[PDB]
Amino acid sequence: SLGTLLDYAAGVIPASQIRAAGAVGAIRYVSDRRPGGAWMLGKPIQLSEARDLSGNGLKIVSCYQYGKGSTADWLGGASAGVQHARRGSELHAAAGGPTSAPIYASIDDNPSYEQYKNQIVPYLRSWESVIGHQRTGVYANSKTIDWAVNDGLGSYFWQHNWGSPKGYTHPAAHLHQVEKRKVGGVGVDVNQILKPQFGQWA
Ligand code: NA
Repeated sequence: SLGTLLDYAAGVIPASQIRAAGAVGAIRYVSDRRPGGAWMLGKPIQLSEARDLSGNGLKIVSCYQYGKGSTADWLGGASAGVQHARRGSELHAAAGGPTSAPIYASIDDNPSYEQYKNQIVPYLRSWESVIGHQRTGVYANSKTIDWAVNDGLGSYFWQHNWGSPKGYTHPAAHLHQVEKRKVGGVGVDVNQILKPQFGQWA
């Protein structure tokens, strides 16, 4: 297998515990904590953590998510896409992330086709206007990935299963969230690597 990556926001996991869990790297946040989100110790990834991961031969992938539910980043369409892309680009660079690496903008939702057309499309076009089509990643279910692919929005795709049919993997996905688990007392999700160039920093 190509391997697995762990994604997490609640803390910083030492490189030796990621290795012990069998993962080859981590998907990490290039976003701020929303007010009251004191538990989000893993937001954003910092310079010392990134050097620790790379120093221990682990892969790093950038992902962006500030809001959630009724504060989902994409609700504000184009203006939100510009503010959030600028912030993610800033934090990716601040943690020593290279411009060759993309940033997975999060659609941590199960949107309707209407919500996709009226809000996610301008949200994602704005991510492309800021960091470019070649650096725009999309974290979303199989339907959203399908709609984005048809509109030519995003170059990297990370499938989540909220709204994805059970057992279906979109052929455009680089990464697939599969799974309820803690690594060193930090809640994590496990992600299968499906394509060899999946947005790793190096
Ligand atoms: Na707006």
